[PDB]
Amino acid sequence: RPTIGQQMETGDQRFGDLVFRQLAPNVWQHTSYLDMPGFGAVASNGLIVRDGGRVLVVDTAWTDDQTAQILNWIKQEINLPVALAVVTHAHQDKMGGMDALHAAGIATYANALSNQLAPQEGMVAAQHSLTFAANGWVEPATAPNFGPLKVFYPGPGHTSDNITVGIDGTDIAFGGCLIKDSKAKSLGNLGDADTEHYAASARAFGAAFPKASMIVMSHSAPDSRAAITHTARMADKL
Ligand SMILES: [Cl-]
Repeated sequence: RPTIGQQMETGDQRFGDLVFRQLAPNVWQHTSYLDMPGFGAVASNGLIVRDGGRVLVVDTAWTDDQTAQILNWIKQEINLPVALAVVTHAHQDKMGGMDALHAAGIATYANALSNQLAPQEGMVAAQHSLTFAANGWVEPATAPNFGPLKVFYPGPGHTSDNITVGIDGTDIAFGGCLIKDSKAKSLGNLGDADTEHYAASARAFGAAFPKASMIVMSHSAPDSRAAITHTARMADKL
């Protein structure tokens, strides 16, 4: 029962300290929890995607141990190797578990800028850097064999390095901490945010994946495209 993050609902599978929810035949959401100190549990979500005989991960859990539990769940439930992981910015809820991925021999990718900020944010950098074009699309040579993951840098928003990921062959796109749900009362932690550019960045994410109907985000259950539009409206007020 987290203080922040979606509550458990029908069909959620508890596995150790984590929760897994199937979103599509080949896509699952992973959820892990961190107690912030007298405030209670904060849930954070990422994705697991099956692509033929391999698995792709978006975001770590908060900690190495939680991330190792995600790999255990994949081993038990899917029993295919993880080819790579993409982390969406250099903060604990998205990159806290890097060491567990590396110990497992999984290739890790992040925005070059995330890797550059990682030491200052108390994170371990990914082993490979993604770079982006002037319109935000990933340079394909930096994202080799990404299968259905379509990586897009929408512009500075929640952080300057935040990236997003569409799942090709599905109607799902992942906004990470940039996007908050359609009924959110705030944009969350704006401590590292670009308030000037936030609204345009949120709308750019919506425009990059214009037919994604299921929007997955770090701290709420998957939502409609109203998550994008509501996030942008909140950001318009900054
Ligand atoms: Cl944050």
